Amino acid sequence: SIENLPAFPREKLTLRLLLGSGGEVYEGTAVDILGSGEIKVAVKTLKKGSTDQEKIEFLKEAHLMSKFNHPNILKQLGVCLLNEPQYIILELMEGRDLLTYLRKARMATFYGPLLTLVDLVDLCVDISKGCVYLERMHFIHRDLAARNCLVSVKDYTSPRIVKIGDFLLPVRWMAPESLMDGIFTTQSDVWSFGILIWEILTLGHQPYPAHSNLDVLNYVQTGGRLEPPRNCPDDLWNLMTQCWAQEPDQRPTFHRIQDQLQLFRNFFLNSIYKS
Amino acid sequence: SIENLPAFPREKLTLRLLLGSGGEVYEGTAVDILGSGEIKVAVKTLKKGSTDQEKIEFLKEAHLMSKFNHPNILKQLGVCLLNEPQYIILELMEGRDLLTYLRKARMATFYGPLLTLVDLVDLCVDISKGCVYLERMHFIHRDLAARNCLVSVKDYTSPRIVKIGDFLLPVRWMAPESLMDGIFTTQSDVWSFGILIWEILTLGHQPYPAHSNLDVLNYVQTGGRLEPPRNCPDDLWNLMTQCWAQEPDQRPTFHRIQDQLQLFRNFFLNSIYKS
Ligand SMILES: CCn1ncc2c1-c1cnc(N)c(c1)O[C@H](C)c1cc(F)ccc1-c1nn(C)nc1C2
Ligand SMILES: CCn1ncc2c1-c1cnc(N)c(c1)O[C@H](C)c1cc(F)ccc1-c1nn(C)nc1C2
Repeated sequence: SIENLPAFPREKLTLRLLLGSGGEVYEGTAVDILGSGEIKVAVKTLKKGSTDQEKIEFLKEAHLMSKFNHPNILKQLGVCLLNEPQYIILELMEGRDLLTYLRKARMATFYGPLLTLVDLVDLCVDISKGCVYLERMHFIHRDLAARNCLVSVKDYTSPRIVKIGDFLLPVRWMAPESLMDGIFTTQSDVWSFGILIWEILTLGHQPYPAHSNLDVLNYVQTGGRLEPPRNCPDDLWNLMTQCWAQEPDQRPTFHRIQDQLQLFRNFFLNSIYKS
Repeated sequence: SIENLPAFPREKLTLRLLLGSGGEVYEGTAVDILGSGEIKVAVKTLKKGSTDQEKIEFLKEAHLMSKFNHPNILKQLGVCLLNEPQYIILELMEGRDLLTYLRKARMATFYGPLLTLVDLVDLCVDISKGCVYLERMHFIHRDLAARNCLVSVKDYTSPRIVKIGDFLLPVRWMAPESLMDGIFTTQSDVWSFGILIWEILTLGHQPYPAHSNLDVLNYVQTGGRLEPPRNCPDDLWNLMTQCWAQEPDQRPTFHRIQDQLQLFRNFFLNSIYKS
């Protein structure tokens, strides 16, 4: 099994909008990636004259995304690796990163958020499925957070899907074992997924708002956890709580996480119609 | 121009669920109404041995709905008029009446409503279009209220459309001219449409909650109007306010009502993305 990245003619690609740094990241268009015609894409670059190691890391990303193939995992459409800068062509997620999407939903009107409980639960289900896939592909993400997911649509009415991307100490997302001992397992991923669904349920609040970065470890290692989101469904709080069991093997599996979420959703939908 | 109602073989129709009285109203299935196969329908009946006049009114309804043809006006799929009871076959609106749909959205979770401002504005746009059509067809509805509209879907995530149906003193929906003088114009319809969009924006609250039916006329004729909904967008309050101008010709047209609504929506959507 010799791996092969999907090559795409550079001539057909046109950069249009700079998004930021991460090389840099651009929005652009690309011809017949998928008859297809002119379709919009995100382009991750590799800065000219970067370290020899930096070029290897960039190619590691590319390989990972070639292997992955799942609705809730970001698709890599092509690569342009013959010239500098190197291009990784990603499907454009018009909703931007999940953290932004959540915040724009909250701070759009005081009349109320543009995302509802059902919308939010569907976001959690999407990621959980993604996490289940990655687990089955023996992959530990080691940076599960809203900032590292993307949303398909800019608006808040159209059907949407979330996908995991991104293949600094994020102390607020890190399991106690990770901080103290540098341990990173699927179970420590479950800790982070816990924090993520808290992010979703609070529409993109900062975890541990009352604590500096230096105070987070202190607070956690005395059994201090996040405060429940406003009106957070009990069933979802019990899931989050168990994601942050101090003992790693006391945390649920991603299969079970997806079970809980779908079951909760089923229950909630039924309660609507029965009223 | 001789009118013709759409006849549908009675044998193919099967009643399944009673919905209530209004004859009575049923949910059921009907074969090849639209290859189509077995599709679900609502059935309005005419009670056996009812007044000769009652049978004429029933047929008046049928004729009206045959003429009307618009996305935001309820479709009549067929009639079974050869036997008793008489059947008017309506397209099934799984969301039920708008008033119910609104209430189930509010009282589903204290976490927050399952309908957002954008969802609600789209409901107003739908009706306004319907009202514009009926006006162009020289029709005065004379009972515009949430109870008389229907929603396409039961859930609160799937794309939805509202439609006008229903072709007792509803004092809370009635213009001052109507109550005092028995006047009913398109402009008095605009009054009611005002009250309707208040119903939508309050998720199905009762107008004038502090007033008995006997007190409503009193309160209105001294210039007393509804209190603004919580956090109601200013632009929408100004529209509602003008719908309830004491002088009938000081009220806006349905064309203008649709203008305001779409413009407001455009503005609001832009403000989202620009943030
Ligand atoms: C609508 C355009 N857009 N606008 C903002 C962003 C994207 C955006 C949309 N589709 C992508 N495939 C995309 C970004 O890819 C990058 C590499 C990305 C991935 C990720 F998981 C998390 C954040 C980013 C990111 N990096 N910057 C600098 N910005 C963004 C979000
Ligand atoms: C999901 C089933 N369903 N459940 C409730 C209702 C409908 C329903 C759905 N689709 C229809 N075409 C339908 C009712 O027609 C009737 C005549 C109707 C029209 C209307 F404008 C306002 C209320 C009603 C009504 N009359 N009852 C007694 N109930 C309802 C609402």
